[PDB]
Amino acid sequence: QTDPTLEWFLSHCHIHKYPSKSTLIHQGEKAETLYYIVKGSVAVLIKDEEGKEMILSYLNQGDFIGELGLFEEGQERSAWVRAKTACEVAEISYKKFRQLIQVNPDILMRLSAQMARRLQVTSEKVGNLAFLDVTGRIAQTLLNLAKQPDAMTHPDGMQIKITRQEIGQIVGCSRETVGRILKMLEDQNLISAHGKTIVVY
Amino acid sequence: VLGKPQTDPTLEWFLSHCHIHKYPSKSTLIHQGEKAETLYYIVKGSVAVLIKDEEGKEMILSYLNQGDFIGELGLFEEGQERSAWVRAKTACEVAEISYKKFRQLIQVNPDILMRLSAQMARRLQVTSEKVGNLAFLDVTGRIAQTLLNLAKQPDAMTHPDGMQIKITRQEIGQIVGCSRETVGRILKMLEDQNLISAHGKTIVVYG
Ligand SMILES: Nc1ncnc2c1ncn2[C@@H]1O[C@@H]2COP(=O)(O)O[C@H]2[C@H]1O
Ligand SMILES: Nc1ncnc2c1ncn2[C@@H]1O[C@@H]2COP(=O)(O)O[C@H]2[C@H]1O
Ligand SMILES: Nc1ncnc2c1ncn2[C@@H]1O[C@@H]2COP(=O)(O)O[C@H]2[C@H]1O
Repeated sequence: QTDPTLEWFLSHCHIHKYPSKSTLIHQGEKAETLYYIVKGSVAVLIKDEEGKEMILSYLNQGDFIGELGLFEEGQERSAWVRAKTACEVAEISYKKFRQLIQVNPDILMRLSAQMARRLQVTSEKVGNLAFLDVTGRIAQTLLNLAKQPDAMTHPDGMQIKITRQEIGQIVGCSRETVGRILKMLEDQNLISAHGKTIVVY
Repeated sequence: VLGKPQTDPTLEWFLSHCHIHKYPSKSTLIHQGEKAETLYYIVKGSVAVLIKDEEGKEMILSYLNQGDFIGELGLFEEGQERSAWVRAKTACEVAEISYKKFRQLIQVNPDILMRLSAQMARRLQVTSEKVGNLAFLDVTGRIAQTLLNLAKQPDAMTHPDGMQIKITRQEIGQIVGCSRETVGRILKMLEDQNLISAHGKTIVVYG
């Protein structure tokens, strides 16, 4: 939930609300502010020259955002961050945050812990993209999804609400191809798809 | 008069609490899967951080050099395992310290944590870029883009037909995550398409 250290930090921040689908951070912007999700979830994405989008990660309540430019001035935001649901996010200037670190470094410890987890997760993603064919990547994804907090249940494993587009942004493939692969998987008796709902055996 | 610190005082302080050892090229410093309880710091040399598929095909997540911390990912939560193998690329001199001791140092001077965090931030930026490239390019494009980027490094040699780089098929394979044989077939194709010239471990990237 929360504690006095986190609340001490938050009392130094201004809270802003972001409707679902609104962009909090744009790639290329000058990085001078740190964010903290008090409520809601977001998606972190990068793009290709022709507009193809790839989702690097989903982040939720309790997660810091916009932290990558904190340790060196003059850096640009490394990706776009968009609200997945309605969000309430705390924000504070890098300058003010660095001053807080000196008062109580524990706040930096908490931020660093999340960066470490993100590097582990992103590195696993590199491996999947390099060693698994699109079919195996989709297979693996239909699992990592049952890990998210928004994940639900079902007698035969668990149910999730994911679209072809969302899957494609995660594995690096068109909606069309994702559709063909999903059909093969349920043909291989691995899953059961019903609209935007899927059953993971 | 007593002299000034040969190098950064905070770094020397940190290193005085570590134990340092020498590792010959090709030696494995960190094995993927081991329980993580210690932090490393490269005093001299360079290493390769790598992962492998079920059959042993290798991919380098990153090269790390003098001044870089290693084995830091298990520091913020106990019970974790090493996320990848770390193998010496050249002869290395590496410092090691327990997470327990490092945490005590952090309490004394938070600056040492700031320094480590700065590196984790940079690694996340670089690794995220790699994810994009792997998602947006097929095997041919990954190799073509890797050659182009190598041609843009300061160590790349100017050539009358473009830029000249020196790298083996094995190293290229390790960067893109494919076999030496695959690199061979694709380099031959790129050459037939008059995009590059290959002669041994010397490649000319046409401009
Ligand atoms: N290699 C890729 N090929 C096709 N689409 C990709 C790739 N990498 C990422 N994508 C994105 O994945 C998205 C999912 O569905 P769309 O076809 O609507 O649009 C897609 C692209 O923007
Ligand atoms: N691989 C990743 N995993 C999780 N979050 C990321 C990743 N890459 C970028 N981000 C977030 O995207 C944010 C947008 O701008 P910053 O680079 O300032 O800080 C970034 C990180 O918080
Ligand atoms: N993507 C990456 N970029 C740079 N270094 C990495 C990456 N992934 C893992 N490492 C290093 O590999 C080390 C081996 O074990 P740890 O997980 O303890 O700490 C790790 C990091 O120091």
